[PDB]
Amino acid sequence: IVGGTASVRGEWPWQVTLHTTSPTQRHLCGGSIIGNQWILTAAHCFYGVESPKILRVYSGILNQAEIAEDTSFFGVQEIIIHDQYKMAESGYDIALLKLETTVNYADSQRPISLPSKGDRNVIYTDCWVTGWGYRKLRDKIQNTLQKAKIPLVTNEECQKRYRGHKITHKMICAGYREGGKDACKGDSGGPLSCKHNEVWHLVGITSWGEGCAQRERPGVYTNVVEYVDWILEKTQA
Ligand SMILES: *[C@](=O)([C]([C][C][C][N]C([N])=[N])[N]C(=O)[C]N1C(=O)C([N])=[C]N=C1C1=[C][C]=[C]C([C])=[C]1)C1=N[C]=[C]S1
Repeated sequence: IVGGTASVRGEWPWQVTLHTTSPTQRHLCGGSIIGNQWILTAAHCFYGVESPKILRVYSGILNQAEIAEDTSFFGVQEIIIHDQYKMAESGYDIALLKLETTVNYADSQRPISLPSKGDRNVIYTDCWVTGWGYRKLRDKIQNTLQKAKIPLVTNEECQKRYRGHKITHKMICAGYREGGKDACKGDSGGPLSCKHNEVWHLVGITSWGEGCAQRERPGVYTNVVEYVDWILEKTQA
């Protein structure tokens, strides 16, 4: 996260850090708890991943330092990538992780509500992007979960900032015309929490962007609401 600040412990209980154990354990991507056994994240986060066996999901984490060999974690039983996904920049950057065991909800870990179709007209004025990603280009995973408030921008406005790309309605962007605050390498799969009516909503999933926090280069996110039907279909046994 660029231009952000340290999060308060438990402030974003749906945020999880997804690790890979190969070759050695390290943070790979962010993710959001949306069910007792489901993590919603980015599909482009599994590039080079042949098996869910090397994945580990940690919930209720603030500092990566809390993660040691003796720290409990959730195994991943199955990785579900949207069948239309090809690459982050083309859209459909959405994936579901089915955990091997269920998450016991607590103040440190609980699920975030998915947006409803009857909310595409809602004016989210209080949105935040969170993660352990870079604070800039060519950096490294940060220890303390970072947070940054960032305004959503219209699709028409985002398209202007990304000529050469096709910003569809299944994407949503956010950022400052002047840059300064934004997601970065490592925040991928992270949630884009929007506070609307004393209630948090998973509006987007950190997907891509040109560089990090550059001026006139909004972060691009998966427009979650466009996938509630997909999410329902894939999570029902
Ligand atoms: C991510 O967290 C990053 C976050 C980048 C978001 N940046 C801004 N300014 N909002 N995601 C990517 O690197 C995804 N990505 C791109 O954004 C671009 N421009 C080109 N390629 C990719 C990409 C696609 C598939 C696989 C990879 C490794 C990169 C991370 N996601 C994985 C590691 S860090």
